[PDB]
Amino acid sequence: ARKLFTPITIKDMTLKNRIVMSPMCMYSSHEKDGKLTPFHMAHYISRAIGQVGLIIVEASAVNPQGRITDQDLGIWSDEHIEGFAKLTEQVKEQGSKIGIQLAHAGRKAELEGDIFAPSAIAFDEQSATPVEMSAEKVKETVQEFKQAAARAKEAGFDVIEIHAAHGYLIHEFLSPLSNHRTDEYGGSPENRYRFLREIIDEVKQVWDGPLFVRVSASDYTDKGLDIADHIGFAKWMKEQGVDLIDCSSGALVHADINVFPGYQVSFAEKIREQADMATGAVGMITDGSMAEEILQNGRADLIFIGRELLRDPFFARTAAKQLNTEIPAPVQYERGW
Amino acid sequence: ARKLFTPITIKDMTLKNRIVMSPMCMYSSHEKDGKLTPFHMAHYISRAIGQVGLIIVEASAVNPQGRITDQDLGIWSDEHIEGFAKLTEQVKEQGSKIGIQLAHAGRKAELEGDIFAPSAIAFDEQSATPVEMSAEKVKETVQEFKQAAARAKEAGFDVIEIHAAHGYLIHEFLSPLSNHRTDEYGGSPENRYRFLREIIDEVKQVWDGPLFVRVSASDYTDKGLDIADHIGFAKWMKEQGVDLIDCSSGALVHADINVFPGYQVSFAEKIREQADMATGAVGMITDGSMAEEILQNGRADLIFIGRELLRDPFFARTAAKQLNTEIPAPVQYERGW
Amino acid sequence: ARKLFTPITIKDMTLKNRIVMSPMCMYSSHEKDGKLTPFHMAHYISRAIGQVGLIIVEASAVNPQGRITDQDLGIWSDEHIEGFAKLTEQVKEQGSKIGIQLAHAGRKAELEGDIFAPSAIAFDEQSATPVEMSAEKVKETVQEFKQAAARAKEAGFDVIEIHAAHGYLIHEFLSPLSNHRTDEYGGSPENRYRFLREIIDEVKQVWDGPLFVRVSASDYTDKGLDIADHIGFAKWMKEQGVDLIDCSSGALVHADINVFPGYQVSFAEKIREQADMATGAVGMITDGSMAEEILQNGRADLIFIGRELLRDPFFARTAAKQLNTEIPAPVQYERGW
Amino acid sequence: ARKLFTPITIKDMTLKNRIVMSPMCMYSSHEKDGKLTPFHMAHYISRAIGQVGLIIVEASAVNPQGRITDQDLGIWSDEHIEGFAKLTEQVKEQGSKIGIQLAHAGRKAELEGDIFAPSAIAFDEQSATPVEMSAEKVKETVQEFKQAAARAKEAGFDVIEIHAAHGYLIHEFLSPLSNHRTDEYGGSPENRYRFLREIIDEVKQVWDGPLFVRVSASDYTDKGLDIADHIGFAKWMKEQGVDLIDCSSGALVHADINVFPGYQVSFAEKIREQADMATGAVGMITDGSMAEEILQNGRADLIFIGRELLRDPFFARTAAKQLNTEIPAPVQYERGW
Ligand SMILES: Cc1cc2nc3c(=O)[nH]c(=O)nc-3n(C[C@H](O)[C@H](O)[C@H](O)COP(=O)(O)O)c2cc1C
Ligand SMILES: Cc1cc2nc3c(=O)[nH]c(=O)nc-3n(C[C@H](O)[C@H](O)[C@H](O)COP(=O)(O)O)c2cc1C
Ligand SMILES: Cc1cc2nc3c(=O)[nH]c(=O)nc-3n(C[C@H](O)[C@H](O)[C@H](O)COP(=O)(O)O)c2cc1C
Ligand SMILES: Cc1cc2nc3c(=O)[nH]c(=O)nc-3n(C[C@H](O)[C@H](O)[C@H](O)COP(=O)(O)O)c2cc1C
Repeated sequence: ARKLFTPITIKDMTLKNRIVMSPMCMYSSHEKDGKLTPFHMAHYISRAIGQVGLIIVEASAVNPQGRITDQDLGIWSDEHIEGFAKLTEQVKEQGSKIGIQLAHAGRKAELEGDIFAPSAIAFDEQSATPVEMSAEKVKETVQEFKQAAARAKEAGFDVIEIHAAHGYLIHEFLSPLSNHRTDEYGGSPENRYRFLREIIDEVKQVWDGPLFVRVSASDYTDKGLDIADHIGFAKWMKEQGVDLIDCSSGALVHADINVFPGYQVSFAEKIREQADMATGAVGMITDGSMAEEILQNGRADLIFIGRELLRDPFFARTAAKQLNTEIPAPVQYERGW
Repeated sequence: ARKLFTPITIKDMTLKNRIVMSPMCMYSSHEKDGKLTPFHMAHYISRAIGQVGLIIVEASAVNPQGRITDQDLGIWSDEHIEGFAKLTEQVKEQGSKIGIQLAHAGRKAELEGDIFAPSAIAFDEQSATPVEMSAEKVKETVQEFKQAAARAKEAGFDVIEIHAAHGYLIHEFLSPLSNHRTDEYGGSPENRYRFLREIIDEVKQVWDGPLFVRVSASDYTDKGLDIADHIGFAKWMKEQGVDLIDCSSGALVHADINVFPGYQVSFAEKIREQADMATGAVGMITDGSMAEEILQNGRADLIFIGRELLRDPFFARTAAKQLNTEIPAPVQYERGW
Repeated sequence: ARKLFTPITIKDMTLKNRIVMSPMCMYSSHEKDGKLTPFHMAHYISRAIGQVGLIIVEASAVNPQGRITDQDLGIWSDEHIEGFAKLTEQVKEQGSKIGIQLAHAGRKAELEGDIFAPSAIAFDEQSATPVEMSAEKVKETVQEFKQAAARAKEAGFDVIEIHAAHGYLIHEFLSPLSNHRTDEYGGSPENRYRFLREIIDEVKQVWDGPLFVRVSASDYTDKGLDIADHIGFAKWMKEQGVDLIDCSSGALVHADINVFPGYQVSFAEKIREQADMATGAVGMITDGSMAEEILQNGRADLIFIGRELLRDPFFARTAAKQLNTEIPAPVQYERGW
Repeated sequence: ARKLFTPITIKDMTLKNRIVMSPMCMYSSHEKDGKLTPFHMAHYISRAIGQVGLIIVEASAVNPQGRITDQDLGIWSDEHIEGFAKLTEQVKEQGSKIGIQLAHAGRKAELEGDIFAPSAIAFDEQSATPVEMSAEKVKETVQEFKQAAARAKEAGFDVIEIHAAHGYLIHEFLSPLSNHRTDEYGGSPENRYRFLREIIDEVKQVWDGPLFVRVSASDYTDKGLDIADHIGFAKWMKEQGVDLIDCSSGALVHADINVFPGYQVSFAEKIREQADMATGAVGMITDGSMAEEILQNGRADLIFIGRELLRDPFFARTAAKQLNTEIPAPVQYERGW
């Protein structure tokens, strides 16, 4: 069969194909309480009916002031568990595995009131200047990622992804452009990686299954992080037991980025080869042929699809047709697929 | 713009486009009680996110012994109202109008215990011989359609469609191949149409909104009904206030049917022209170009899509692209559509 | 199989499928002598490699002053025979049948010097007023169509089509908007049809093969011709032995025309049914599904494709795939098709 | 603009886009004299109308007994010049550049009579055992490549490609699996490369423009050539002035090859990076998105397309649409493209 439709086992989890629905915020928690709504249920469950191997739920805030917007999903309260338990059960019933992206927006939070970051440096001229987190607050935030992971386990998720990309809180600590701290969380690469190191270790105290980390593999900026820095972080993550690195890029600060089909694939390939770490490729992958090429040429292990799944929730069927292969159809749609 | 994406008003109901999700059984009421399940919610709401103008819910039985299978949806009990009320609210919130198809499978019911029909004639060699309904039983069934319509109104549906096609109960009364009665419900075309006439009049006593009737416009069998018979029934339905005839065909008995793209369109165009009745075209319509041609050449008023919406829930977007035109995207997907 | 790919016989000519390359001017006779050039050869032969059943060569003038532009192909001279003989041999060797459209642009000729028409009425504000043809000149033109048909027979064409559409000479005689004559060629519908009647009878004196006539089935103008007029002309053409009417529309004068997929199909279906004449459908037909529907619903006998064959010379292969059916590939491309 | 539609200059030749029609035998020289036929003219010229930047004519034999089949094109005689001169002129007139692949089938020639190779080893059990070329015959063959290059220059080609792949004569000398010679043309990599070295040097005596060499970058066989061997040959070719290496693979002997979209791209990327040589990628590249990714990620400089151009001669237009960009249309097709 085609590699895109070949299984892969990570820890005790077996994915039936290599297609992953990339985490994508829906800004649909209209009651501003981080809870799920019927829209979210239909949105996610339809891609499970659509046969996506693994569906990663959008950035879910570990603290309310870590939301990107006040309509974001949250996982900062035990009240969020009931809704997620229904979602995981329904997605798995349709045949898919499900994960959740744990997040904190840091200086990119678009909320009223103080927002937080490793250093008091604004994202851009249109943004509020964040408050530098005290060491106590940094440690409390590590505990919030741990507590959120425990809630995700209770809710029944199969995979937990740590959002260490797109200019959000963890990425701000990793990069010298945004982290000018003079304590244990700033300076050397070891100190800049410390926040993420502590989050991974603490999450591992309450969660043993698949652990993914999404990174922005380059800042595309002078004096910022580049792929060499991320290969270094990837080797430390492998030592800590991270199972896969989801390779994105950018958004710490505004930058000129040449976007084209597969523009982030080189990051996934280099981290996979140099850090001996399984990787997820993402970024303008819109068809089965490219997905198959990426996997067959050993550039990544999982293919993350974002916008094409917004256009075609049944991308798995489309890709199977493009690759002239067959895949099981949801039972209810057998006189159509 | 494109006619397919131009609004149309029927009664006090305005549809934002002319794409209709044809009713399609999901055989997913697992507890055998006719109730909705989470799968049904995701299945239907996803096409509302997908911008279908009107979603018609699958054949819903007006009597438990009128189900096609024991996993069918039902609307024979007030217990069914709560679930439908949630479904109509959620589909409408996503921007579509919603209808329900009221049904009774007659001699094609695949259930244990006596099944019913206008005459004791089995569908085929592998089916049970049905019990000839007494006139009392026929009248009780008319009241069940009325009671089901009252529940549909309470549950918030925008449109009610009467299932008078596909060899089910009403179609069995209409055709001389299946109706050999010698009382007021058989013999002449007027008497064979009487059951449907009474259902329409009684439904109108509790429902003043858009009323559609789905017919099988031909039996494709010698001595059976053909399009001329249906043009006659359509004129009678127009006098009774039916708003649109959804034009399907076949399934009263096994028959050789030549299927091809648009194979039932001639029925919709002839009834539209000769009975001066709005019509719905359905049958192997899978792309926007054909849909637009049907509407622009005056062959039908609404385009019903079945299997293509099982392969592509977002057919509206695909058709808009094929017709090189722009349509609003659900707000959550503006970055992908 | 699919009707689009089923053979059809007209006279002693069997077409392997029902796809026709509609005549389309290439404005490529650079020496202004009406002769073929290497571009024309590649242009036409490539669609024969592409499996089009019948290729109709673009409007070819029967008189030099009847060209639309000075870069048009011509068939007014015996010097044109040699080039056409090579083209017909080469297209037929690749497996297709070939036709030629005999033409005279009348008042729409974009040439210096006097241009001709049934009456001295200009096409529009930016066009020269034509010279009213004397009866002698009309008769000379009928002989030029006859002489051109004899050359087409000598050159090896399988089909001859008379261009009586698009506001050109014959169409100008047919319509009361452009023909104000008071002699035998004007006044009544019979007199307005006389020029075409004489062309058909004279062509039949030198050609006994398939004879097609392309018409503009409506002028889309008050007091102009409409489909009822053309159904009448079609009955007369049937009596004269015309084999098929290629149904186009418009262009006699500027008019508002609503264009959409299949916008001229109603003309082909009405002439086919009411005049009992085989018809060719043309106009925004771009996919196999629509083509198959037109044929299966009895709206036309042949499907003419214009612009889609300019975008996709191998439309036959694309349509076969869309219809999930197999067709023979040119032997040279068996490893790709 | 997109890199696929960005120009590139090689020597004095500027290609308007990066799409190349890969050389593909047509087995259509039916008179068995190696001459062109009308089919070849339409076949090649149509892809020039289709806007392919560079069209490489199929393997053309430098000696009649070096043909793969007796219906192959040839360039072993001055009689072949006239036909090629017409083809190059017509392809360039449509806006494309044109090249020719100089070839000798060696032990894979399917001809009657003795066939030749570096050693008397048959291709497989179904093939004739070739005659080991004497050193004099090897030197005569080098002169035949030189003489053929002179004919190609006279005929007006813009690029000459040497066919050193697919198990044919030059590849047989390069590989230890097929070359067991004990003279100056066998043994060490220097001796095995000598035949190709002499061909390149001699061709350079009569041809200064763009010179491409197509190689099979792996034999996929134990003790055969692999990418490391070809990076070595590529460095020697760069020293000799070869402008680009067209990277194919296989066919020296039967082997198990895992084929998938982009399966030969790694060879193009490694030779480009390690030998600082421009490269052509080929092998199951069927869409614009993959073509763009290959170019943007620096894996190759030109994208060679084979079978997709047999299915879609106007692939350039299709790819431009896929990449949401615009490209000039052939003038004759402007109301269609
Ligand atoms: C509407 C929208 C919301 C997104 N939200 C998130 C998010 O919550 N977390 C994340 O890591 N990436 C997010 N992304 C980035 C996507 O997951 C994905 O990495 C990006 O769109 C590149 O892939 P694509 O070209 O397949 O869309 C979002 C993208 C879109 C279009
Ligand atoms: C799985 C399935 C279930 C269906 N159930 C129903 C139904 O409940 N009511 C009905 O009137 N037609 C039913 N149909 C028929 C469809 O509504 C539709 O008329 C038919 O499939 C022709 O349209 P299409 O070619 O667009 O699918 C069903 C079809 C399918 C494939
Ligand atoms: C470039 C071009 C040239 C044409 N020249 C002719 C012609 O010589 N004769 C004719 O009858 N129609 C001519 N037409 C009209 C076409 O044959 C065809 O009827 C029209 O384009 C409608 O079909 P389509 O939508 O498949 O293109 C031409 C159309 C185009 C685009
Ligand atoms: C019918 C056919 C003939 C071919 N003849 C040649 C040839 O003359 N020279 C050559 O180098 N490759 C030849 N090939 C290989 C192609 O140029 C190309 O490298 C191969 O098909 C891989 O590319 P694709 O997947 O885009 O077709 C041929 C392929 C086909 C299908």
